[PDB]
Amino acid sequence: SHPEQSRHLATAIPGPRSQALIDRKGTAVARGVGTTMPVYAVRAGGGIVEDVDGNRLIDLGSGIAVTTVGNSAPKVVEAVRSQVGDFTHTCFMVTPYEGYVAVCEQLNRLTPVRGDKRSALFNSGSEAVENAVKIARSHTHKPAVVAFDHAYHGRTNLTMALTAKVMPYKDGFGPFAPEIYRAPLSYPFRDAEFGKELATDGELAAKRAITVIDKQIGADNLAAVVIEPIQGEGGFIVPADGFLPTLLDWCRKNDVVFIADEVQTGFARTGAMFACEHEGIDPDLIVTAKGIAGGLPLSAVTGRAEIMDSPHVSGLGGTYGGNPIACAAALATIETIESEGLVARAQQIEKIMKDRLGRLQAEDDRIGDVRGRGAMIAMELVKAGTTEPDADLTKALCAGAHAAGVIVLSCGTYGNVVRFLPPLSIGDDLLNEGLDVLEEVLRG
Amino acid sequence: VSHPEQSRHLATAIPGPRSQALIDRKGTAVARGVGTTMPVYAVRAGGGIVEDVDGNRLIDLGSGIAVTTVGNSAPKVVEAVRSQVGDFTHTCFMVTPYEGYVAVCEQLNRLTPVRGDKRSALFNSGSEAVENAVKIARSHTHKPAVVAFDHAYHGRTNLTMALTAKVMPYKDGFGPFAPEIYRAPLSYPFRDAEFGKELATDGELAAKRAITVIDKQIGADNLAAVVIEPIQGEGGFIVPADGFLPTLLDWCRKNDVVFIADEVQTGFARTGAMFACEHEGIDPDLIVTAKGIAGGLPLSAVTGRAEIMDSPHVSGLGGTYGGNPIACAAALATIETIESEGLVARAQQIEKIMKDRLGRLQAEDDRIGDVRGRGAMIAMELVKAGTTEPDADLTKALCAGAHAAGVIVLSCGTYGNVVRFLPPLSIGDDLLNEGLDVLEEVLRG
Repeated sequence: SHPEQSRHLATAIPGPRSQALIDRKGTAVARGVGTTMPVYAVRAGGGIVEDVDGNRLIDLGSGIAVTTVGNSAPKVVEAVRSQVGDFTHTCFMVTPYEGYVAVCEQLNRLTPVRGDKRSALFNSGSEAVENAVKIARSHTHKPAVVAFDHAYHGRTNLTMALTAKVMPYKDGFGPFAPEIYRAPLSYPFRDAEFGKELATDGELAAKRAITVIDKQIGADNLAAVVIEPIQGEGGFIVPADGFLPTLLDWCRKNDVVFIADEVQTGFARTGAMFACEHEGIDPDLIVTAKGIAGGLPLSAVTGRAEIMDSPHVSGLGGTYGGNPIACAAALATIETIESEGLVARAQQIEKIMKDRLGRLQAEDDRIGDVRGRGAMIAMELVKAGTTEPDADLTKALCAGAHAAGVIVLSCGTYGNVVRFLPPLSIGDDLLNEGLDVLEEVLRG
Repeated sequence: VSHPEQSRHLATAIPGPRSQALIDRKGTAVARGVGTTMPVYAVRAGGGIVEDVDGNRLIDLGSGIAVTTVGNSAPKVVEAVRSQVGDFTHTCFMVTPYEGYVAVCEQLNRLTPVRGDKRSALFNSGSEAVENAVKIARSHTHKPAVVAFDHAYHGRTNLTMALTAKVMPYKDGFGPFAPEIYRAPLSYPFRDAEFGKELATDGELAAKRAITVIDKQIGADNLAAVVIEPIQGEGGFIVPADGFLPTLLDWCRKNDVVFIADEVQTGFARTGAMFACEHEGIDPDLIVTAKGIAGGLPLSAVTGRAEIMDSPHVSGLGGTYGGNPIACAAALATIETIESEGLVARAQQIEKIMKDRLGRLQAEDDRIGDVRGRGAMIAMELVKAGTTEPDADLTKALCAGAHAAGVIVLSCGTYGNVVRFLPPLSIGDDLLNEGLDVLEEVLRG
C-alpha cells in the first residue's frame, strides 16, 4: 500500500523528527555524504515520498533516475519478498542461479547492440563502467579511453578520471587512472555562440571531436570511446542530430569500441527502451544500472559477444554482482515496463513537461534552454539575454521547491540546470502540481 | 522462513539435467569471463546447505566467499527485507535520506575497533569501500601514494586491481592501472621459515623490513595510506606473525600515514572476534567492511576516525545506490543475529573443530604443509611431500572430487594450492564434520 497520492504539509520542512535525524546523521555519517532534501523518508510510491513527520512530497527525482517504475513497485516488492526467503546470496561465481542468467538473456534481447550478444552483472553504475572499460582493453589490447566534456561516469578512481567535473566528484582524490583523454561535446545551447549552424550540425561537432581523438590519441592506441547518449549530471545535454552516428561510424572504421553509457538514460527513461534508439545507434557495448532493478543494487554491461568474451574466465565479476534478490527485481522491473507500457508513458510525460516548461520559458527569459527526452527533461537558468549561468537562482529555486514539499534536483557543469526525473508511476495531476510549485517559487 | 533439509543428498549426478540446461543457457548469454565454481544451479539455501534445481543438497563450506556468515536467508534478515521493501526500495540517501543508513553507521561506529570519535559511509561492494577508504586518506593527508602488500587482494576496479598483487585472473590485460600504488613485503610464516625459523615468527622484525621498503621507495611524506588485510583472504588465508600489524600501525601513527584495515573478508564474526583487528588489539585509522555485513544483501562501508572521515568536502563521497535501505535493514538484522545467536563464540567453536580435524589429517598426510587461520576462516596449504613446492594440481583435484560428492569447497592462494574453509556460522557440527569427512575421503583416494 503506497502513501496517499497527494502533497501534504503536516509540518514545516524540515519537521522536528527529520531535524532529529539530521542531527544524528551529522554525528554518525561522514560529511562527504551530502544530502539534498532536509527530510527523512519512511514510505514512498506512485509520485510521493512520505517523511517521518507525515509530510507527503511530490517526487520529481526518482532517487536520481532509479525508481522509474515507481518506488516499491508491486512486482518488485513481490519478487524481493519471494526470493529473500529462498536465498540471499550464493555468489554467482561460486554457485550460479537462474536469475542471473535470465537477466543477462533479457538484456541481450532488449538492448540496441546488434548481433550475437553477452552480458555480465555487477552492483553499481561505476562498477559497470569499469567493466566495460576492462572488456574493451582486453578485447582490443589498446590502452586509451576517451570521454567527453560534461561527462559523468562515477566515483571510483577510473570513473572519476572519466568524469569531467572536479567539484565535488574528483577534488583531492587523485592521482587518476592513466591514459584517459577528454574530447569536445555537442552542446547546442552553448555551441550556438560560435554559429547557429554548429549548434545543429552534429556531424560537424563529431568531426571536431574525431580530429582531437585522431591527433592527440590515435586509433591504434585507443581502446574505447565512452559517451552518454544524453549527459546526465553534466546538465541533461542532448547532442545535435548526427553527432552520435558519426562517432559510431568512426569507431567502426577504426577498430575502437563504442561504449554507450546508459546508466541514467536506460530502461524507458527517455521515451524509448534505450536512448540509443532515438537515432538508431547500435553501440558495441552498453552500460546499464539505476532503473534496471526498481531500486535494488544492480548494474550490467551488454555487448557484441566477441568483445564481451575477450576477458579470460574469472577475469570479470565481484562478490555480490548480480545478487539474486536484485535479479528478481530487475526481471520484475522489465515486466512492469512492458506490461504497463511505460515507454509510451515516458513519451506522455515528455509532452507535459516540455509544454509546461516551454510556456514558463516564454514568460521568464532567465530560462535559457529547455531540453531532454521522455522523463529526462531540464531547464538551464541564465542571466536573461545571455548564456551566463545563474547557479544562485538554481539553488534558490530548489530550496523553495523543497520547502513547499517537492523533491527536485539540479545538475550541470555550471550548477545552473534544474532537472526533472519523475518516476513513470507519477499521475498527471501530481506531475502538473509539482510544476505549479516550481512556477510559484520562480515567480517569487 | 523455511530452509532446505539439513542433510547432504545426491539425487542426481553432478551436474543433473536441470543444471545442465542452465549451464547451456549461461554459455550463450553470459560473458565467459564470469567464471563459475560449482556445476549446479541453486534454488534454496540455509543452515549449512545449498539445494540445487535437481534436488541435490550440498554442504556449504564457502558461504558465498565469506558472505552468508549468519546463514543464507537468516530469519531476521528475511523479516527485515520483507518489511522494508514494502515501504520503499530506494530514495538515494544523497537525495532523500532515511534512518536505516544513519542507524547502520551508528552501529558500525559502535562495533568497530577504531578508537575515539568515529564516522562511517556506506557503499555497495567491497571494491567500492576500499576505493573510498583510499579517497578519504588522500583527501585527509594531501599525499598521493598508497602501499599494499604481497599476496594482497582488494577488488576488481582499476584502483583495487592496482592494490591487488596477483595478475591471473584479477588484473591480466586490464590496465594501465591507477598511479602511485606500491607493493611491500608481507609476513607469511610458512614460506618465510625457509629463510630463518626464528625470523619467520618475528612479526615486529617483518614489519621493520616492510617499513624499510616503504621509507626508501615511497617516503612517509609522499604516502597517504597503508592498506592491509588482517588475514589475507584470496592470497591464501595468510595469518601474519604476531607483532607485524601492531608495528606497522605504530609507524603509521608516528608518520602521519593512514592505516587502513581491509576487513571485507575478516569482518563481522568470521574470525572468532567481531573484527579481526581485535586479536592483537589493533585500532586502525580506517576499517573497510563488506561481505558478511548484510547477510547477503549488497552493502559495504568505511568507518574511521572522525577527523579523517570528515576531510572530504560535502558531496565528495557517495554513489547512487550506496547504503540501499533494504540492505541497511538486512545489516541491522545481521548485527542483531550475531549478538542473539552468539556467533562470535560459534566461530571460536568452529575454529577448534576445523583445526583439530585438519591437524589430525596433517599428521597422517605430508602433502598438507600448513594449517592456519582463525574462526571460521581456516585453510590448509598443499605441497609436494617434504617440501614447500606448491601442489595446485592436487588442490584442483581435491576441490573437484568434493564438488562431485555434494560439497561446496573453495581454493585460493598466490600459487593456487590452498584449500579454504568458509562455512556459515549457522552450520551444524554434524554437517561440518561430514563435509570434512568428504574432503578426507577424496584426499585419501
